[PDB]
Amino acid sequence: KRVAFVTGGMGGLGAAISRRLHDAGMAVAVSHSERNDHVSTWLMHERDAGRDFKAYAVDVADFESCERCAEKVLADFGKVDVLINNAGITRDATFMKMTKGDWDAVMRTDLDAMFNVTKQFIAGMVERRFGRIVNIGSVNGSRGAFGQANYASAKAGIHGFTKTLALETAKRGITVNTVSPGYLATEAKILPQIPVGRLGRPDEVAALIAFLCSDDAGFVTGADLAINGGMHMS
Amino acid sequence: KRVAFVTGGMGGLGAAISRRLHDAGMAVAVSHSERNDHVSTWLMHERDAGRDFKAYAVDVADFESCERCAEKVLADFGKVDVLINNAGITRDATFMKMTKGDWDAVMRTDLDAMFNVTKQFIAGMVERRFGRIVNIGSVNGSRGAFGQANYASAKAGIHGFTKTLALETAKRGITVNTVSPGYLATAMVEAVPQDVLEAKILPQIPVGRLGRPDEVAALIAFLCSDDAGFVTGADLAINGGMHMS
Amino acid sequence: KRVAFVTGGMGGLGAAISRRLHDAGMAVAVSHSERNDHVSTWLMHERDAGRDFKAYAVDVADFESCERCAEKVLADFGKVDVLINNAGITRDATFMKMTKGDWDAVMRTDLDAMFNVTKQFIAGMVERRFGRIVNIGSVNGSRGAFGQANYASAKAGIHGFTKTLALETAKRGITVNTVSPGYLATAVLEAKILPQIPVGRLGRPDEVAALIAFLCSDDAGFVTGADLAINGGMHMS
Amino acid sequence: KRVAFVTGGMGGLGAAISRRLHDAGMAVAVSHSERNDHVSTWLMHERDAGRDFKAYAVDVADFESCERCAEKVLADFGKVDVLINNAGITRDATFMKMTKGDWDAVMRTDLDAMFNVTKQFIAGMVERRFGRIVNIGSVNGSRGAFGQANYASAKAGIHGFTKTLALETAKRGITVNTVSPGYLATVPQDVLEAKILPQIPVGRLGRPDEVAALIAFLCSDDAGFVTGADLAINGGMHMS
Ligand SMILES: NC(=O)c1ccc[n+]([C@@H]2O[C@H](COP(=O)([O-])OP(=O)(O)OC[C@H]3O[C@@H](n4cnc5c(N)ncnc54)[C@H](OP(=O)(O)O)[C@@H]3O)[C@@H](O)[C@H]2O)c1
Ligand SMILES: NC(=O)c1ccc[n+]([C@@H]2O[C@H](COP(=O)([O-])OP(=O)(O)OC[C@H]3O[C@@H](n4cnc5c(N)ncnc54)[C@H](OP(=O)(O)O)[C@@H]3O)[C@@H](O)[C@H]2O)c1
Ligand SMILES: NC(=O)c1ccc[n+]([C@@H]2O[C@H](COP(=O)([O-])OP(=O)(O)OC[C@H]3O[C@@H](n4cnc5c(N)ncnc54)[C@H](OP(=O)(O)O)[C@@H]3O)[C@@H](O)[C@H]2O)c1
Ligand SMILES: NC(=O)c1ccc[n+]([C@@H]2O[C@H](COP(=O)([O-])OP(=O)(O)OC[C@H]3O[C@@H](n4cnc5c(N)ncnc54)[C@H](OP(=O)(O)O)[C@@H]3O)[C@@H](O)[C@H]2O)c1
Repeated sequence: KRVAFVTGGMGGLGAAISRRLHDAGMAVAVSHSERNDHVSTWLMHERDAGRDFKAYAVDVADFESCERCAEKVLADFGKVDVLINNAGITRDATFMKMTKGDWDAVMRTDLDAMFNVTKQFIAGMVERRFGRIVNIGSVNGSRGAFGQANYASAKAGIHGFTKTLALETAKRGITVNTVSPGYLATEAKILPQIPVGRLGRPDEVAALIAFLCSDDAGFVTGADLAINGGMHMS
Repeated sequence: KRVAFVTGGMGGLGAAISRRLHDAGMAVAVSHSERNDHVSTWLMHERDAGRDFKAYAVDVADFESCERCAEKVLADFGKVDVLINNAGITRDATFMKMTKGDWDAVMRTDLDAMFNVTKQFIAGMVERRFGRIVNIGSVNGSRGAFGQANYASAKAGIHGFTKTLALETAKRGITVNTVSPGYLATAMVEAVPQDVLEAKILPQIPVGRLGRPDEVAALIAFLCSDDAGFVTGADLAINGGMHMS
Repeated sequence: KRVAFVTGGMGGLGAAISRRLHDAGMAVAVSHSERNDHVSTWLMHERDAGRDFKAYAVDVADFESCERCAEKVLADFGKVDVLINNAGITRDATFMKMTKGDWDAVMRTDLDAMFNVTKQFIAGMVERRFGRIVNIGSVNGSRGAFGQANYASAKAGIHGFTKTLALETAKRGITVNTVSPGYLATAVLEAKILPQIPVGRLGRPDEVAALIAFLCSDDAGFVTGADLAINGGMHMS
Repeated sequence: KRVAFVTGGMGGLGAAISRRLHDAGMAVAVSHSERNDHVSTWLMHERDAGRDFKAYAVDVADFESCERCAEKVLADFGKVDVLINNAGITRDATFMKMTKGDWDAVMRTDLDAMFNVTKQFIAGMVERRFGRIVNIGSVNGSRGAFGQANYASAKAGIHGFTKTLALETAKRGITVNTVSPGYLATVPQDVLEAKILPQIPVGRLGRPDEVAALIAFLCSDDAGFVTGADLAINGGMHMS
């Protein structure tokens, strides 16, 4: 049985990913933040809907926290085959008004997490000669993003990580890809810039991610998969 | 019942696409070239494997041939919901040695087909407010390739077409995407000398193997599904790590 | 003394390119279309402003025409070191309404020119181990554009050509690059075009020509196979 | 008289940039690292070569250091029109062997610098309605970079910053661009010959002065319509 770990797995996109991977037959572990005030509630509602998840506290901005979390996940599941680096935040401000704290918080959570989280699971994937690592970027890592110098930098940086790790793991049965969603239903200045004329559904993005985590996607690696309603093309 | 039309549907990649779309529950029409000498045999083997396809002659480089083909497809199936522009050829030569015929043949088959084929089915998709158009590009459109000034140009041009048509159709429930494969296990690869396969082709591919047509077909089947309506104007790279950007 | 040949050298962008290359010290030849009705007027006014150009008729959509043109250029200048594939047209229509003639006209002029024109000058560049080939694309090849299924495809295809020819010529001292301008002040802008341009103005042909002059210089030999975007921020990726 | 500030202005690429901008007629200030032990000698040699530079200590990974540096630069020159974010380092390791220290050192120097340095100069450029901000990326922010998960992430992140700042400043006569050099003649010969040069179509390393010449064009009055762009100068090593 394939094991998936989804950071931010109780958030808007993360919950959709977790449900799709569970329905594809994977055993699914989710992370939750230290500040999360609804861990037991979320698990109960998912169980009522027919899905048993296990949850693990983590601060993806903190390497030692990721170590403690990974120890628990691996103790319970024995391995992680599929890693979704989905946790993320924004701290929007014009560059002129942006604080060092705004910058750092986004950098540490959205980009350092690539190192902090993936370091804990990569050795096992390499040892077993199988893995799927999916890093959640953003259309605003590609298009210019007003008021988001920190978020755009972190999200663009994610794809540099994806490409390096893809090259390093390509002969070990692992793929590493970036999925860059557009704006999700999770907005009178946004909708006009989306050609399909609607926000994206988290379940749609989750469906693409489930394909990438499947046995049919072993030839997709180092790629950036854009699912943005046409908002950005290049 | 969703209807798909796959150009080059009996070729290496096209056959894999046709099978995947059929297995997803679509009614599948395939094109074949006018001089294809094995059409009945191909249909019989697919029937033996449990899949009934209907096959239609076309020259995708010729607008009138595409018109005649589409007339017959629509007479049998009533509509086309899913169009896979997959037919394609190469005519490799260094630019110094490339002929006018080499250039025109690749441009007309590989790029003009975007116009010649898609024009025959776009109106119905627009009126029904649903469609999936998938154009097969190439990793060599993205990175360029020695000996392929014609082919890389045509394959790069395909994505310009994809982006424009995506913009024009986005409010009609249609998506238009480019799929750009790396080297695949088909006949083009199988005609390569073994030493060239080993020393020149495989070292280009980080995952260390050619891609299977069925893998590319699986990605295309996702794009043609009801879960991919938010993917449009994209270029989806499935190349084993051969190219990243 | 480097020789440049600029197709569409008398048009909006082409004239600015020709002036910049001349001012960089090159001997400049320009093409003109077969029915251009102001060739001698243009040449005289450029001479009045201090620049002696020579002009040559061509149809870049026709291989034979390009043969004849290159024959005349090479007879007068001896060689061509720098080739600017700048001639281009649009034939806008929604895809639903676009005709085969709309498609073919843009494809043959804008994309086939890569073959028809460059085939006539590539051998000399390879023989001399020096060359600069600059192909004019468009921001609309990068982002796609309503009504331009033909033009966006042709302009996107140009960069596929650039990358391949760059690979084939890189060990022979030749560079091949695409320059993709945004909307230019050439011959409703406040409501339709300008709001899409972050810098809030159209581009000047001379600005694009200045970038091209850099790419054609001895300082740009490490730029090849690139697509240089000069679009006022209209498209980023 | 246009004023330029070049971080890492005494390094391999940075010195070539500083010379080109000086020769274009700009007044040029360069940064140096805090423990750079050859500031006086470097300045003297440039002076003997006919170029008067002013040098300033900074740690681009530290916001307060950037503040002190910028205040002294602005006191001496009155303004900065042209900012070259060129300081940078590598800490190469395979991902399996890479430490948090390797990652943080590259992130803070190569990516946080975009914030730490540019924050000190942006207000003046906005007020004067002129600016050129050029951020030095890398071909390895575009192509896959084996053994450089940290450096590739930092360099790719730079272009996200470029594009945002380009959008926010475009109406104020400021351009912001990424320049992404390939491998430069600034490593064992066996690695150069087996791993690097075969992947560069032109078959040679780039010269720092070549990259500096492109940067000089981008900082000129002819480049005001180039913004939010990534300008690749890599010998053909990466195309897309
Ligand atoms: N929403 C969109 O339109 C959109 C578009 C493109 C990309 N994205 C990306 O999609 C991802 C998911 O975001 P979302 O839209 O689902 O927003 P969301 O509902 O706010 O979810 C963000 C998730 O991040 C987790 N998280 C944040 N900081 C964390 C930390 N330090 N340690 C551990 N977990 C942390 C949260 O955990 P808890 O729930 O446990 O507190 C939460 O589940 C993000 O990477 C975002 O950048 C979103
Ligand atoms: N193979 C790879 O490594 C690779 C990699 C990237 C992209 N691609 C693309 O994948 C697509 C399919 O190629 P393939 O590898 O499957 O090669 P293939 O086996 O040679 O198939 C090419 C197909 O094109 C059809 N065709 C060619 N010219 C035609 C014309 N004028 N009118 C109608 N049909 C025509 C052929 O039809 P008949 O069989 O009926 O004669 C054939 O089915 C092409 O677009 C190719 O560029 C291939
Ligand atoms: N203007 C913009 O906003 C813009 C933006 C991006 C890209 N571009 C590109 O810039 C280039 C120059 O166009 P422009 O803006 O300067 O427009 P333009 O003034 O209309 O110039 C087009 C040029 O193409 C030449 N030409 C057209 N068809 C030809 C043919 N079959 N054979 C030979 N010459 C032919 C014309 O020659 P004659 O003058 O001799 O008749 C003319 O000089 C084009 O490639 C265009 O796509 C323009
Ligand atoms: N060399 C290449 O092949 C190549 C290719 C692509 C991109 N690049 C980029 O080009 C830029 C310049 O590097 P280079 O090739 O010239 O290498 P270099 O000779 O090692 O110079 C790096 C520069 O960074 C400065 N620096 C490092 N950490 C600093 C800090 N914390 N605070 C202040 N200054 C600091 C150094 O200052 P001091 O000299 O004062 O100590 C030095 O001038 C870097 O961004 C690099 O990533 C280089």
